[PDB]
Amino acid sequence: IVGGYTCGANTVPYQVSLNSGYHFCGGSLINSQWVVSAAHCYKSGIQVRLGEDNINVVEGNEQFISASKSIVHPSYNSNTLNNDIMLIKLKSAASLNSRVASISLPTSCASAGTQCLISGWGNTKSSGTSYPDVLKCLKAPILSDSSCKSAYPGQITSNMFCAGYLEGGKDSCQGDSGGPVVCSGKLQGIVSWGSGCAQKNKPGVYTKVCNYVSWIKQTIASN
Ligand SMILES: NCCc1c[nH]c2ccc(Cl)cc12
Ligand SMILES: [Ca+2]
Repeated sequence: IVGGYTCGANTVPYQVSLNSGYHFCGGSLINSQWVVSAAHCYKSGIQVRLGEDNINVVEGNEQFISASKSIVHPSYNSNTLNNDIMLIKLKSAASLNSRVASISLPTSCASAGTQCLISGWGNTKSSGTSYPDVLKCLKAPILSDSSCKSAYPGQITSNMFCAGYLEGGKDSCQGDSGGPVVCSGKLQGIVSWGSGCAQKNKPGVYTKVCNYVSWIKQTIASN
């Protein structure tokens, strides 16, 4: 996250870190046994880390649970990042508490102008590199589909939305991939892609979770 703030330990209790020996992506806990992330985060040998603040120090609220199964959306296109969504099933159910909690799926798509919270352990610099150890937060609005299409001509599908600031300076970034965009207490987005980070007229692009609720629920019911 570029231009964000330190969330505070366990203030984003649905945030997960996907670990393959190191943090490589975020995700969101959607019930005691399932995580949603970006399909571009797919790899084998995922450990889900819940209750994290400092990903390099055991602080006491962590749950580390191996993935038993990953399900990439059947229509994920790695070239266009259309349908950039994946489900991860945990080997055992998380213990839910004030610091480890699921985030509700939306019943409705959020409108442009809606304020959202984006969070992650990604790069904090738009140029060069500095990876924070503790979770970073950004409040950003959802942008109109027209401003999103103008920023990324020919690249925005109906499964994507833009959020952030056209002036630049505040954005999700490398390592934030897969993480949550929460709006009005619902999961609305997944950190998916952009042209760099925090660049003028290049807002972040997010997977539009409200389009996937049917697929998520039916997949969870059967797996
Ligand atoms: N808002 C940008 C979000 C994003 C997701 N994965 C990335 C990889 C590299 C860079 Cl530079 C940026 C990103
Ligand atoms: Ca920790």
